[PDB]
Amino acid sequence: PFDTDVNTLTRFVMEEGGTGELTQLLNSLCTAVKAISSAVRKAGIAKKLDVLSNDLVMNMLKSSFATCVLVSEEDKHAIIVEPEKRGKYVVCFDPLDGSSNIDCLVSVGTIFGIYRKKSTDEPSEKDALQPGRNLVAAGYALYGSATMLVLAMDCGVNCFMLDPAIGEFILVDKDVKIKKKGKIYSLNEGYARDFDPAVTEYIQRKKFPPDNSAPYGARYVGSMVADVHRTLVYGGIFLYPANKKSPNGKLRLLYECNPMAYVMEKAGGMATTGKEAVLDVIPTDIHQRAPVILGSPDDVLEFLKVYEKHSA
Amino acid sequence: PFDTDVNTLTRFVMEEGTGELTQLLNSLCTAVKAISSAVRKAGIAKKLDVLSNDLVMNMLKSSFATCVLVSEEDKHAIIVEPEKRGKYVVCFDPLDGSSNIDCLVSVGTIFGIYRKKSTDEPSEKDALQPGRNLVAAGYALYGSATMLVLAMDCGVNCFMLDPAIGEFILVDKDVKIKKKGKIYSLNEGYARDFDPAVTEYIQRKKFPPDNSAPYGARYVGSMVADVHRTLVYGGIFLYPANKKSPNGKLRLLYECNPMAYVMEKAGGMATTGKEAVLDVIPTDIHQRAPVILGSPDDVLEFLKVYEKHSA
Amino acid sequence: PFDTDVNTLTRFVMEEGGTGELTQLLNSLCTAVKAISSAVRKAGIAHLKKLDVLSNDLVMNMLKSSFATCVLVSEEDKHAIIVEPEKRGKYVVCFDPLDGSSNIDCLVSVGTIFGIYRKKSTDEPSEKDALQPGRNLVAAGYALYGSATMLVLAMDCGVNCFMLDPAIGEFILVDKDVKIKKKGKIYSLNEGYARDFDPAVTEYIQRKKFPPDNSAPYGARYVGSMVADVHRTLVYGGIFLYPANKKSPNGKLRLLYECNPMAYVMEKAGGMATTGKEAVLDVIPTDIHQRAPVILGSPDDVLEFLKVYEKHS
Amino acid sequence: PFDTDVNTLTRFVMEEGTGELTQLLNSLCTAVKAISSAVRKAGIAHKKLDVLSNDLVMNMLKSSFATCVLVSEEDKHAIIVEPEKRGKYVVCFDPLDGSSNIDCLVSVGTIFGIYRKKSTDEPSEKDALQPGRNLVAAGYALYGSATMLVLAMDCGVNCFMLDPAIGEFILVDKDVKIKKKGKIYSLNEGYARDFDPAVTEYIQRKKFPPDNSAPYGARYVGSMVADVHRTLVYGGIFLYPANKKSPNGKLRLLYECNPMAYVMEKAGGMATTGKEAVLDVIPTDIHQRAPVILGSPDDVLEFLKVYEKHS
Ligand SMILES: [Cl-]
Ligand SMILES: [Cl-]
Ligand SMILES: [Zn+2]
Ligand SMILES: [Zn+2]
Ligand SMILES: [Zn+2]
Ligand SMILES: [Zn+2]
Ligand SMILES: [Zn+2]
Ligand SMILES: [Zn+2]
Repeated sequence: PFDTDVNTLTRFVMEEGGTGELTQLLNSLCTAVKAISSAVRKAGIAKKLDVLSNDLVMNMLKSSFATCVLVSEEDKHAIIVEPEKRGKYVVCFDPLDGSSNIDCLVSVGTIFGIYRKKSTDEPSEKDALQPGRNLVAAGYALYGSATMLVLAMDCGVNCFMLDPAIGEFILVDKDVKIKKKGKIYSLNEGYARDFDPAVTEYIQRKKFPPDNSAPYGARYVGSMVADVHRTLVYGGIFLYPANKKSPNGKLRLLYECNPMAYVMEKAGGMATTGKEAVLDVIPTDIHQRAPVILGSPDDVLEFLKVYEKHSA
Repeated sequence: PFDTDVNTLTRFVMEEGTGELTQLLNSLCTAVKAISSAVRKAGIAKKLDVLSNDLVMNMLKSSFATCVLVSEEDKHAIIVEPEKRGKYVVCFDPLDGSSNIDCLVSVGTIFGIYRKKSTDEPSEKDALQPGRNLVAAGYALYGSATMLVLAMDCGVNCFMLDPAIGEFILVDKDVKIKKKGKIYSLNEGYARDFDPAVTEYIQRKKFPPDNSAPYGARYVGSMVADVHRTLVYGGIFLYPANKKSPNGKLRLLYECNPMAYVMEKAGGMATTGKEAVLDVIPTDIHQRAPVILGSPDDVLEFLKVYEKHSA
Repeated sequence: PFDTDVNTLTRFVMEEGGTGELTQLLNSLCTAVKAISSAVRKAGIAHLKKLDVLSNDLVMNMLKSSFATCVLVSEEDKHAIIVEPEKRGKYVVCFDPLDGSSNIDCLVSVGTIFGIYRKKSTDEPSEKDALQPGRNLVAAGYALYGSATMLVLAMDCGVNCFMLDPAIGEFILVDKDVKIKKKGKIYSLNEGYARDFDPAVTEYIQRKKFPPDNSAPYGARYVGSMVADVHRTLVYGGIFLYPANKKSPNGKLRLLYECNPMAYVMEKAGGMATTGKEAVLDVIPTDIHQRAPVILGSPDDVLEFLKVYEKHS
Repeated sequence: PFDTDVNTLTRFVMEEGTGELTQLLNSLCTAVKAISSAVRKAGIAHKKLDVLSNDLVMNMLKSSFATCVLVSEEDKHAIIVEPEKRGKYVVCFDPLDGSSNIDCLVSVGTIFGIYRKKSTDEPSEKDALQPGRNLVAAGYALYGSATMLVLAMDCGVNCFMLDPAIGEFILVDKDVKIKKKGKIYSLNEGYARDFDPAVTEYIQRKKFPPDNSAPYGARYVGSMVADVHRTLVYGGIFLYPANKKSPNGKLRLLYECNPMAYVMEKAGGMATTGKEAVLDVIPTDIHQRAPVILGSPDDVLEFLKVYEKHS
């Protein structure tokens, strides 16, 4: 019949360990996710969604009593939590990534990164300018044909599916590991005119393998969360690289790149800018961009060997 | 057109003040949502009593907030292993009214929470505390909507389950029962076994001495439904003692005490006839207690009748 | 895993048989029921009469849009509603959109009751087409919005129960050719009105509490919402009473959209439904909102009430 | 508050005109809602999904009393409906297109094409071998971040979103028209080595425009329903063309190409094999393949101008 020992995201977080603030934080975040999932599922019947999602995530995070500094893709400055509701965590989030293409029922998502406040001073925007290497937890919610929450922590990557009947995230995939080498490459080839020669050579090798091996398949949803999730589940490589026109790439470091890089690394994958690990970049602005190449370690290493040969 | 500042049961509990009570009530809400879903699909999918009991026990142990668990479905108290233990003692009725589930009658989960008072290892004895010691108590009613009624020192608040997002939303703040109602509730089928005070009291409701209008009668046969109606519309609910059942039928720990606590926190009353239900010092985890509860003026009217048939 | 041959209310109605208008009608009605169920389940979060009005509007709009109806009688409307010629069909529908709604705030089960007739007359549709005895019913039943949502449907072939599956928004067949127990052990009425009871009611109730034959006294149940009390009577057996007295010589319940549909379900389940003088289904109405006394349920219990009733005048 | 005049798929079909088409589309919607639910819970529950979806669609269609011949992607031969349940329509369907990549939560879908039986003999597989031009109705259900049913008929294309709260398809987009020219191209560029020169040249013009205009963006989900739906909603072009290795393309004519081509044409778009309209191909086998280039009329015409210059 029905399962009596329901393995929820809450139970999982509680089992991992201090004070209990991380559980409070992730529980509040799950409330926001469920509400966003519901609004997305009814979108047609009901920039509106970006604003609503941002408000939901901000309100739920402030009310958790677990956070002090909140950085969102939708706000120019960091939001400082009032002392009454404050906690010890710094949260960087992307409330509804992929929303520009919502009308085609493409998967959209909420991306998040959690840091423990490291400084000995009052909370400020500066507390969010930490390299992704300092992440305590990071992940995303994918609003697709099912709602999934992927959570990475020091112990690894775990996937939780939203059960619509009981409104709970259930553990479905334990200690997820990416394949060593995949057979799919993912990037917007529409920008080929602006590509760096290393990118052009790398793609050419995927379509025309020198070694008689089978050409890779191509997939590009245009929604970061969907493209990263497919990379995690099936293996392969995802690229949003730098070029002469965009020397720092297009994607945002704090709430797009770093969380995805952390999930990748905790799954046994890689995430590079080409020059260094995405997680090693020390940000100087909360909205700064970063180039990103991530996925299966053998595929990223192959890209890096091509990248090196087009370097001084 | 959607609310951005969602007022959940979790937010409410957190605002009232380690954080163990919040963890406890959050785990309980998970069990409630799962029970609600199973009840809503019962025919498409007795066994529900067992499932509900297992769900509530597993969720409570996993909260890290409990040390002693007493259920209507278990002979002895369950002691939580040291790894998962916390400071609270929980008495619960996982699926009250389940014998009549097939008629789509409202069923419910009743619960009572105590902070461990003793200075020793947790035991069954920690559950033998008068209802007066309750930290929190309430019920989930699985009816036309799913409602969670929560009573604490600050009062009674009602939360409705939002099916779209699986969260309990605050719908009724600091709930107060009417001073006097116009409905009486008991199984009149047992009239042959009634104590004369009960017979006289019911006769006064049907044939008022003062020319006032006779009260209406309602009896669902599901304690949570009958108590909830009493709270919302006022009046009186009776499951009293008689010659055959000198201690009543309902169970003190996980039926009477939680309902009595909700009643008192709503400005109502809950008596055995001799004393407040909350004042009975239990000696067995499955002991019975007579119960008369509701609108204070209605219960006082019953007590005046009860006194004249005493001494 | 999952069931591949889903037995829906729609499939069931289609299998029973002409033109296909009855299926269209019951499909439209199910849409209204699902929307009412949802609104009831969220009542406190949303609402903050409202639900009576909404339910009535939903049922009216869905029925008109089915292309299966010509005359609609509702508890909520003074006169019958005549369907515009464009959307006209051959059925007459009497309904109670949200019976028990006065007590909605206590999460008591509420319900939608319905009765369907074929227009018998050779003239233009009018209110008069709804003034037909229950014996003429083609289909009748109710939706119960309780701990689960159930649709009970009676037709010439019998009574079938369908439960709403919330995951797929469809009514699934759960109970085939439902029959009430010959004799039950529960009686149901508002005993608060004892002062106004006719002696036959008083004596009957006394026999239930104080059995002459040493048998066990019956249990009492009274929800105060007709659909809940009738449904419990169907499922567990027993008797339900809303009888006539000196003050209300015609009873309290409404014949067209409360009594007749419930009486039809009862008779099709092997039970009984009487006014005391005749079968509820045999009353020829003269007004769309006329009242009728009703005693229904297990055939042995209703017969036992009638034996007491016969001894009086 | 709540909308009282609910505009459902059923109401819409009934308004367009025995009533067999309504019965057929209503049964199909039941199957779609059940597939949507199973997809939404896929991981919590468990090729299995392909089989389940196929069984659901077959059973619901047979039970509608509206069909006589059923062709599915999952069955080698056509299914002939038993005399008792027989109706006048022929249905070609793809029960769970894109299912090979289900685990990445990519949008999947059900594609369908409906024909009226034209022959005056006993029903057979041959009744399904009709050109897409003969379609009475066609469309798809997209199981994505929301569930949508896109329905094309002689009158045009209409989109219905599944309302999870009431389990009904609600009209959200009336008489849908594709943009004359889009700014997105969609194909698996991983197969570039096998491309015919006209495809290679066409793609090169999209990345390197001769006229100083902005290069097009690229999108390729790898699920036909998702890629076609994005093309309808935002405009542009979708290509699954013929090459030396696959002279007839990869996609199946009866239950993938023809339904998508009919939706495209009814939206003011185009759908070509390169030599003719997909809808004009006279099938000879139920599982035959067809090359397909579809979308915004100006974009498809621009591909055809390149195609014309080659052999
Ligand atoms: Cl591997
Ligand atoms: Cl029997
Ligand atoms: Zn973003
Ligand atoms: Zn109980
Ligand atoms: Zn009524
Ligand atoms: Zn007499
Ligand atoms: Zn396919
Ligand atoms: Zn050429």
